[PDB]
Amino acid sequence: RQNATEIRASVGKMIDGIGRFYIQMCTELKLSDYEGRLIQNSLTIERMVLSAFDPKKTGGPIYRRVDGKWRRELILYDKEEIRRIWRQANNGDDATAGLTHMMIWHSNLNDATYQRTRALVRTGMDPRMCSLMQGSTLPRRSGAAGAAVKGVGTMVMELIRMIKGRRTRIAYERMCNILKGKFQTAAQRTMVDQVRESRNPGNAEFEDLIFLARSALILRGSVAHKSCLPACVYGSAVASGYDFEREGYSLVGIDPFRLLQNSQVYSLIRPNENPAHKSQLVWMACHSAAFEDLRVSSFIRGTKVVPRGKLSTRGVQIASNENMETMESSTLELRSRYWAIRTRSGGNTNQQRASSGQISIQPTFSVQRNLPFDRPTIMAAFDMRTEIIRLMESARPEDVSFQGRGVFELSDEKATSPIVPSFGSYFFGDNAEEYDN
Amino acid sequence: RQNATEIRASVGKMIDGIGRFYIQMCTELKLSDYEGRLIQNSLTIERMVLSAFDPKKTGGPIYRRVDGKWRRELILYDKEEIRRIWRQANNGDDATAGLTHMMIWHSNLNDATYQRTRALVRTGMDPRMCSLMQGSTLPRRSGAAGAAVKGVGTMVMELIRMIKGRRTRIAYERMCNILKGKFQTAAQRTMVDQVRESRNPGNAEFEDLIFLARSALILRGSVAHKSCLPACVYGSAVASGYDFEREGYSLVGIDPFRLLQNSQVYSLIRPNENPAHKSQLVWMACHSAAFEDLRVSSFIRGTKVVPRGKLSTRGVQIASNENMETMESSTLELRSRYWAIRTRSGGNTNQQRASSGQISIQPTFSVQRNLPFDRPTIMAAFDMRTEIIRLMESARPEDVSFQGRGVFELSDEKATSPIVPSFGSYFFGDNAEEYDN
Amino acid sequence: RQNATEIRASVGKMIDGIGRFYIQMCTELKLSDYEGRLIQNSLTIERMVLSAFDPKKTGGPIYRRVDGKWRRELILYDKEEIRRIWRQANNGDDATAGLTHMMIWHSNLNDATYQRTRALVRTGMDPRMCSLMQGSTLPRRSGAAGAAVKGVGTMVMELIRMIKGRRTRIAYERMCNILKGKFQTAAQRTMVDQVRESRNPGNAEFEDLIFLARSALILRGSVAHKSCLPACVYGSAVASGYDFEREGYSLVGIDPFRLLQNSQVYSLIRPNENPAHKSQLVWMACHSAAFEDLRVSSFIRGTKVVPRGKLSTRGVQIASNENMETMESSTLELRSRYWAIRTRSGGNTNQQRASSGQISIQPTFSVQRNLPFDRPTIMAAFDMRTEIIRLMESARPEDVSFQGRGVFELSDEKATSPIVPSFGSYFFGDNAEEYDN
Ligand SMILES: COc1ccccc1-c1noc(C)c1C(=O)N1CCN(c2cc(NC(=O)c3ccccn3)c([N+](=O)[O-])cc2Cl)CC1
Ligand SMILES: COc1ccccc1-c1noc(C)c1C(=O)N1CCN(c2cc(NC(=O)c3ccccn3)c([N+](=O)[O-])cc2Cl)CC1
Ligand SMILES: COc1ccccc1-c1noc(C)c1C(=O)N1CCN(c2cc(NC(=O)c3ccccn3)c([N+](=O)[O-])cc2Cl)CC1
Repeated sequence: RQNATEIRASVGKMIDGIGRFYIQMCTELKLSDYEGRLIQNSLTIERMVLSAFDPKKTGGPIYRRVDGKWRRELILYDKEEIRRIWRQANNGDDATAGLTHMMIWHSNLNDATYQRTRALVRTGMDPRMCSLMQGSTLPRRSGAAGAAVKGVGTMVMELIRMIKGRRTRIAYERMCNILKGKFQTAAQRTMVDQVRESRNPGNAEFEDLIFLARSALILRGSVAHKSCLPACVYGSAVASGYDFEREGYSLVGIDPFRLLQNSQVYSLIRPNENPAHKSQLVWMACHSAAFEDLRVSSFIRGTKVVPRGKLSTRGVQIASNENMETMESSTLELRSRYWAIRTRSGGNTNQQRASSGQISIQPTFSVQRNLPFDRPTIMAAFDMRTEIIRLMESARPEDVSFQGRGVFELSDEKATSPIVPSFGSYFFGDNAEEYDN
Repeated sequence: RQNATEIRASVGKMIDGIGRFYIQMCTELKLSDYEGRLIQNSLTIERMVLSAFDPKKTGGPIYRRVDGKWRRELILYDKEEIRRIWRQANNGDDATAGLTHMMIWHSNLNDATYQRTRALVRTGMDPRMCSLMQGSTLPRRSGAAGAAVKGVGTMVMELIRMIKGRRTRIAYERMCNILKGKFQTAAQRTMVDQVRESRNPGNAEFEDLIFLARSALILRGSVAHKSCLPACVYGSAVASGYDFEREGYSLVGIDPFRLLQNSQVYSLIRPNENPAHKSQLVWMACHSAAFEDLRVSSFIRGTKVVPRGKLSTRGVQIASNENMETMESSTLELRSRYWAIRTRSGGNTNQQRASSGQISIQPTFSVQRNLPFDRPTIMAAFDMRTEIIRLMESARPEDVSFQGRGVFELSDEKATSPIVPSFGSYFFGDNAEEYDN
Repeated sequence: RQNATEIRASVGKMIDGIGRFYIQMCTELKLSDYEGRLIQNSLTIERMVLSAFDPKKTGGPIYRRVDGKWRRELILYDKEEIRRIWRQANNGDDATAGLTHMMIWHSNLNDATYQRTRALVRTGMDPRMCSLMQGSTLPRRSGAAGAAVKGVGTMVMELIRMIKGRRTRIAYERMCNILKGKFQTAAQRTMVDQVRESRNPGNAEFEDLIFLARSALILRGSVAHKSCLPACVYGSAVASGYDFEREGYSLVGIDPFRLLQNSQVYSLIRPNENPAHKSQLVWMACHSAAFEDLRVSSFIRGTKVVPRGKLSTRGVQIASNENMETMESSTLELRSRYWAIRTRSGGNTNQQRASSGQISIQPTFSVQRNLPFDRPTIMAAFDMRTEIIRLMESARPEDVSFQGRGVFELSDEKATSPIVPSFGSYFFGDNAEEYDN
């Protein structure tokens, strides 16, 4: 209760700083309120402050509504001027947390937009491990929030890139310990110790990490999920009279759903693009939901969340070689029917629950039919690698996680009355090579 | 023909005795016809005669409609008086068969109502073996009818409880021989001999029995299924002018379906309970259908037979600490669209049928699509334990049993025109831990 | 372009010869145009010319409409007279290609009508390998077109029949080389060499061939598919003014679809038979589609192509002991909504594509549900026989073949605008023994 109030205070301070920074940048650039709430403008401004910290100038495309048409202009700012605007919006401090928050939003968007199969094959990883690749476009030396948000496969990928002096060993051991904390079984954690304790890591460590990544498809790791929104949402809220420091804020509770319910974000739309599909993409990004079950996402949103291959849309960002005369703008539908708490858990990994159910029928009636039985489960019952294999063999796609937990009405602020839903799952399952759904 | 007439005669005598006993008890208790046909009253009266044979008094709750409300009263009878009423309703004889018949009805209800996962984990058994647990609430020393009705897993459970002087060996060998007769493959039967022939049975016998139980999920055993109805149904039929001795009776033919079609049973309903769900529960119990494919049960009944976890109902029996002022009564819908012969068979166990079908496609047209193939079947082709494993590996959920046999119209008394149906299967498949359906 | 023109020329010559032959036979027999376009008459005439080449007389049932009824008459022709009529319709030449073309049509019909499970069990083959049995009713010494059209399992079957002097060795090695050319992986081809190089082939070669046949269910071979129509279709087109020599013709392009769109074929219908089901059977035969995915066939045809066990129809040919007074005739619906190029390819066999997708989810929200993952795929990653096993283990029913290729509008003659469809698959999957669909 008091610990939550304290967390909400610091998060609320962070969000307030991003908001004031964005308001300042909008006034500097003389953008209208609508233009300030165009997501492409928000991404440019976010990129500029990140570039300023992460000639000595930074910039990008800024889009204005001029004479009934959308116009693109490349603006340039001194990196030192941007740094001063950020620091002073955050009351003198560097506020690295706000920067990392915007990085995670960018990361969550990239996770929803692009598949990193090229990066995966380069590191010797299965391109089908995408659900483990949360935060893979984040830098290696990210923040505490960045490390928490990164998937098991992202950590594996970064660790193999290390394998392929004194500061290199500390970085290697730190990343092993980050990965270890994500694993929910002792057997997986022990294998990470065996990789961490390796003097001169090589092929044996590579193989162990690939093994661990594949185990995390079934024995999933604890990855944090944070709803991180474009800076324009925070800026527009601060400007309109919302005080994030007095109200507090949460990345995992109702707050971001309530905030999106009271916001209006815009997007540039290419010809032949569906705005609803652009909306779905950004909504998924907003709630870090790229690798979620599409059934869960659909039920929360209230409209079908379709696979990536069914979306009639390209990326949010507009390339510099694209024609602006064919560009239209529309509202992004970023609201939801319900809301749900964002989890750090990877679900159940305990295979010794002595779980109750039914995996066969016994015929009562003399009637022609096939006799259903759960083959893989029945047949499954017949050092650390072999234990992990056995734990994976015990697991079933049917096994239920998050028991008793449900979605909530937007009016249910205290999360008192959970709605447990009656349950195509893979967002990246629909491509020209695989029909995984 | 003559053997069937002889069986129908003895069964008809048994049913007549139960009927006359129940009529007598209803007059003793001064119950109205409606009250006599309340299933909770029937269960109490059934329990009293079973307790009298299986201070020196027996009793239970009897429910009466008094001043527009349902009232509960605890009655007590001398066990000797009940025994005299039972014996004399059965023309002087002990009639142990009628008692066992009522026990099987109770067992079939328990199988439909409760899952015995606690009893299973105590004996070292997988709680998912529930479909093998028919008759598990029956006493070890039941009747011939009780032994026939018991599932493979029930026999395994009882045998492990033995493992955990001269009369103990005979009981052990008898139960091994009961189990052996249920198995349809020689390899399974041989393993039971190896368990039976064991001097000082222990852990090796325990492991063999667990192995055999799991094999019975695929290579299913021959378990008898008997439609055993509450005593009020038999009593109401005898009273109304049906002579079971002259007509004969069958537990596995059309008779019980015809009887339920001409009967009206009632149940106490708690607030917020669906009467149709209470009806489904009792209908399943009546025809020993707890562990049947829900598709088969649905097609016969004519209405959807949903999983236990979807039923808005608790048990039939009302606890002594429940409030009677909130209790209502309603008719139990125990009729069916069709009827079907109850089987003793566990389906096909012969894996050497050289069965015809198709497990892959060959592309004819140059069109983008996935290429379907039956993976587990294709990959499967690459002493007694290993043979059983191999037989289990050969089996498929798609394989058809009871070829040429179908359901029947209620008017089709001779079962001349079988309706073969075009075929969620697990009744206990829908819980907070597993979504098996 | 020039190679295609050359192929179209020779194929067009072949089709023209069959057409002129059939016209001649119709005039000889004094059949009306409608009677000539009855498929049963076409099959008899086709059989007669094949028998004449493959006392010294040949014949069969010819059906005429006489006095409002269908009448059967057994006609007999001198085999030498038929041979002269065929040769002279083909401008003096033997034209063995036209004969083989009619044989393939007969083969494609047999593949759609009958399952050869008896022939399969006699050769030690799995009756479920039917999808590999294209061209199994064709003679061993068929043509070049006959060899190309034969399935992997057909070649295996013929090779085992050889196993069960100098000319026998050449025939054995030729058939091994035919089979080898069908395999798309080097590992499969190498095993065929090891069977071919065997002095005195026996049980070891038998086992290798059974292994190879089963591998072809997953690592499918390159089998040719040719749309071969009843001779009455070609005859009716030539008679109506279509010049196949000037227009050219193709067995794998749009031509046969265009030809069927401009044709009208009839069939004798038994009482209680659905004409639409008779139509489906002949349509499948016409396009060599017995072993295709029923989803692909359905989408092309524009109406549901149901499994064989759902078809209310027997074979096309009428037995000599059947009553003609109950026979009716109807139009065969042999048209299609779309068309598609017939392929020689067996789909993708390359398991090293580093294919992109998703085989698990990572939970974002704290909500009760099961957590989907692709079990067989995840678990799969944990000399020539073992490599083939490993390649089979890598394959998935979800993997996509023929990428970028689609169906076409009947008006799209050049195949410029492919329609890729959004994808019950087995035609022989619905029987009393197996529910494979
Ligand atoms: C209650 O009204 C106000 C409240 C505050 C300020 C102005 C108004 C206000 N003044 O005038 C009108 C009109 C107003 C109004 O109705 N709204 C709608 C809600 N809205 C808003 C709400 C939330 N959060 C929660 O409510 C919440 C509730 C429970 C837990 C966690 N969070 C967040 N957030 O969580 O980020 C962002 C926004 Cl923008 C603020 C404006
Ligand atoms: C044919 O009518 C009678 C028949 C007998 C007694 C009275 C009547 C009768 N007297 O007046 C009316 C009115 C009556 C009447 O129509 N019914 C409905 C059927 N019913 C009934 C039927 C059966 N069985 C079979 O019919 C059967 C048929 C074929 C095989 C196996 N079993 C069972 N049984 O099997 O347990 C219980 C009952 Cl209660 C008896 C009363
Ligand atoms: C364009 O019209 C004619 C054309 C020719 C002869 C007579 C007529 C004609 N004279 O009067 C009328 C009226 C006519 C008419 O409209 N049709 C319909 C089409 N039909 C027909 C078409 C084809 N093939 C293609 O068109 C094709 C197109 C592109 C690639 C491959 N093949 C085939 N074939 O491929 O086997 C069989 C037949 Cl029977 C011939 C008669």
